[PDB]
Amino acid sequence: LKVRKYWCFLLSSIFTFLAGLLVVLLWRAFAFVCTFMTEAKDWAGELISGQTTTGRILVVLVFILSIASLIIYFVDASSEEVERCQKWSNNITQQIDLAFNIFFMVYFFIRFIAASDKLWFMLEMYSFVDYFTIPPSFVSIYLDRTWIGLRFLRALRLMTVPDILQYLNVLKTSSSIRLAQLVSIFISVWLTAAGIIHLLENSGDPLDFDNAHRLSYWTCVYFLIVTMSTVGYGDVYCETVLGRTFLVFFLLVGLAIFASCIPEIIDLIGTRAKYGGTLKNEKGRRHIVVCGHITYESVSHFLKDFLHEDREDVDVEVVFLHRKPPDLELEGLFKRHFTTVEFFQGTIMNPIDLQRVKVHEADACLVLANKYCQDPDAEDAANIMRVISIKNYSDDIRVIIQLMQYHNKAYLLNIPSWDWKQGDDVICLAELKLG
Amino acid sequence: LKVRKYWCFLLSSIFTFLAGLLVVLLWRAFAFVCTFMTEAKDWAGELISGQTTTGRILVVLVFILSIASLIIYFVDASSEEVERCQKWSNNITQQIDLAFNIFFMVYFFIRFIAASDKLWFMLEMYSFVDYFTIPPSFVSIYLDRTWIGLRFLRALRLMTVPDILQYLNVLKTSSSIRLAQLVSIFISVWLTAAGIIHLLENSGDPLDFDNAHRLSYWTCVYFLIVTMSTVGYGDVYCETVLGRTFLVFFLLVGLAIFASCIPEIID
Ligand SMILES: COc1ccc2c3c4n(c2c1)[C@@H](C=C(C)C)OOC(C)(C)C[C@@H]4N1C(=O)[C@@H]2CCCN2C(=O)[C@]1(O)[C@H]3O
Ligand SMILES: COc1ccc2c3c4n(c2c1)[C@@H](C=C(C)C)OOC(C)(C)C[C@@H]4N1C(=O)[C@@H]2CCCN2C(=O)[C@]1(O)[C@H]3O
Ligand SMILES: CC(C)CCC[C@@H](C)[C@H]1CC[C@H]2[C@@H]3CC=C4C[C@@H](O)CC[C@]4(C)[C@H]3CC[C@]12C
Ligand SMILES: CC(C)CCC[C@@H](C)[C@H]1CC[C@H]2[C@@H]3CC=C4C[C@@H](O)CC[C@]4(C)[C@H]3CC[C@]12C
Ligand SMILES: [K+]
Ligand SMILES: [K+]
Ligand SMILES: [K+]
Repeated sequence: LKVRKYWCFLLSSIFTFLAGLLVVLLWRAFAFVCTFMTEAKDWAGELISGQTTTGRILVVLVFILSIASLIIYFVDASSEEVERCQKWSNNITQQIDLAFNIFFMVYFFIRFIAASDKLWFMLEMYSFVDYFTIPPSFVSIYLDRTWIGLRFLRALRLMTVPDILQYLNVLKTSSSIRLAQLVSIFISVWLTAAGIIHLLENSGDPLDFDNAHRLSYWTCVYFLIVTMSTVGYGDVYCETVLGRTFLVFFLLVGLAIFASCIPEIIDLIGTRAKYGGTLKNEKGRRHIVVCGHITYESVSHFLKDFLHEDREDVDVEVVFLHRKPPDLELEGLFKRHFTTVEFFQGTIMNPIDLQRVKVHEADACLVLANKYCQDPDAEDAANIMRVISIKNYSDDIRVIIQLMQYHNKAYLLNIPSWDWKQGDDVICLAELKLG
Repeated sequence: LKVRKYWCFLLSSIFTFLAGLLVVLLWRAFAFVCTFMTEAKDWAGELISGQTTTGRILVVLVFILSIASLIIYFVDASSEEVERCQKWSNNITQQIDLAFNIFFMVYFFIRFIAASDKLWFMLEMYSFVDYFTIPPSFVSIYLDRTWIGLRFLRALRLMTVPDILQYLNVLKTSSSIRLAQLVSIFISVWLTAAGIIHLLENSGDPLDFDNAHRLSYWTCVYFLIVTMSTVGYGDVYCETVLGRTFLVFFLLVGLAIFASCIPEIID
């Protein structure tokens, strides 16, 4: 009570460190001067990697129990007293805590077997975290006391989420893996460093423990987010010498962590998928699909002639399909024709995009050509391939295409599904211009 | 008076949400096992898009009444009491407020007709904003009380300016459209989030409402601009648990909003 035993919990933690370090170190030295082991190591490697279902349930089990162990901390940190004196029999949260640590103790041993280098496995962060949470829990039974100690290290489990879930094949695309990594580190650093300040501020200076800045754990969490954002209100601040000392390191380390992540946050957040989805509307009305050269003046000139007063009033919807996102001016043009013109992002050559815009039900597909092209041969070849893709999806579809040169008209006529008698038309600019 | 009815205003707002959500959801299910509608939907689409002059006057009318509705909030937020008990007959600002919400109620119905997907139209931000301002105003007649509630959401009208004015062909060049979009979002976020802090700080913690940090609305507006600029004087700060909790989300969301706009503010 009056005399605290915080050293007993702390000094026990490092006992498991150097003693465990030396036992593996000395055993290697014995073999220097003086089988199932190979099979067991290979079995342990695939067990912790989730290769098989017996290990797949194990890695997710670690995932479930990782967040769960943090829940015990949050109700423990709610108490104002950082040190408590109560027997195990009446305590509820302690009993649950015995169930977690023994599983993580045996799971730690399994990881040790799979490690090729025993010495470097001892000196990993995941090794350190169990060295500071498995021993003190057992000591709490002996000491009959409850101390917060270094219990915030359980938040370091959360950085396995991009790794554990990667073994489960849910993280396929590179964008998902990177963003999952970045988010998990930020949350874990935020939660772990908040626990350090909560312990340091409440405990006070060593050997006297008189200046105790009683602060709630969630107040500390609010304190760091103000600190990281560099706002610094000053309503909540560290007063203890130890708390300020850690805050100095946190400021330096935090920027260093941020600096290493600058190149990857730049090219990850600057993405957007604005246009997509399939064309779904009512039955009865008719629509056409326009592809090819889709620019601001290509659409505005087309829409002015298509939707004109002199033309007979017929309700035909215009659908545009281009692989590039429209600029600001083009989007405004689409808004002014919201009830008549719709846009989708995709390409004709992709059969998936053809089904989205409902090519098989459209009246005709119009292919616009880039008249001001450096290479007319290249432009014509690309446009011809679009007709092949359209005809591949459905042989009975009307296609109207602009061709820059007359000699390329022969290729279209050689298509087996091309039929001028059924509405297919070729408008050759070279033939018409010189005509 | 002693017992507050803030839940009555709040719980009524979500009543119009799930009930409205289920009615359109159940009607689709009925047709699964068991015309003027097409013409009406096409008419509604061009009405809200400003295609014709009858709809051109309507969209600008929404524009005029959008900023106007905010003026009522500013004089309501001036009062120190976030909850009031007064009859409609003597209250002036309430009577004006009845004139606005009924127009926005019928305008909301017009937007519903023009929507191709009824379910996703229910789950849009503009749908949510009316769900939190049209019901409580009608309840204030029944309850004979005045509460600020979630009234700051009317600042979310201001993000229609780059869209409504685009229908009016005043936004021609791409530079004007982009800068109008960026300015409108910043103003609306600044005004809306200031209202959240003003409501949270003045109301206090739930179920006890004892720790009430009485703060002026314009003081909160000055508080956020200091926060966004990362200056953080600390003279004005959030003390309630709920106010700090929202401030944590505002810091995270604000940088995320800023991050998405970095490539476009550069060029
Ligand atoms: C002044 O004191 C600090 C201390 C620590 C941090 C951290 C970040 N700042 C800190 C500022 C600041 C950086 C600035 C203002 C230059 O920005 O605030 C953010 C909210 C954007 C988080 C950022 N930060 C990261 O973006 C990365 C992403 C993965 C994990 N990250 C971190 O943990 C951290 O490095 C995080 O420690
Ligand atoms: C720390 O806490 C915050 C919280 C929110 C914001 C916001 C911005 N900062 C915030 C900082 C900071 C960003 C920094 C210091 C990295 O810069 O301060 C500005 C005054 C430049 C506004 C900026 N910001 C935007 O530039 C965009 C433009 C369109 C709408 N925007 C926003 O709403 C916001 O994202 C806005 O939320
Ligand atoms: C090599 C790596 C693991 C660092 C090891 C040193 C760490 C784990 C040890 C060495 C000295 C220890 C500190 C000694 C004194 C105190 C003050 C007490 O009120 C809270 C615990 C606290 C804050 C201890 C935390 C853990 C600590 C910092
Ligand atoms: C799904 C989207 C719309 C979010 C819905 C949840 C929102 C609208 C609801 C759920 C709980 C509600 C809060 C419950 C308690 C309080 C405290 C009171 O003093 C002010 C209102 C306030 C702050 C409410 C604001 C609105 C609120 C946050
Ligand atoms: K700063
Ligand atoms: K600052
Ligand atoms: K300060």
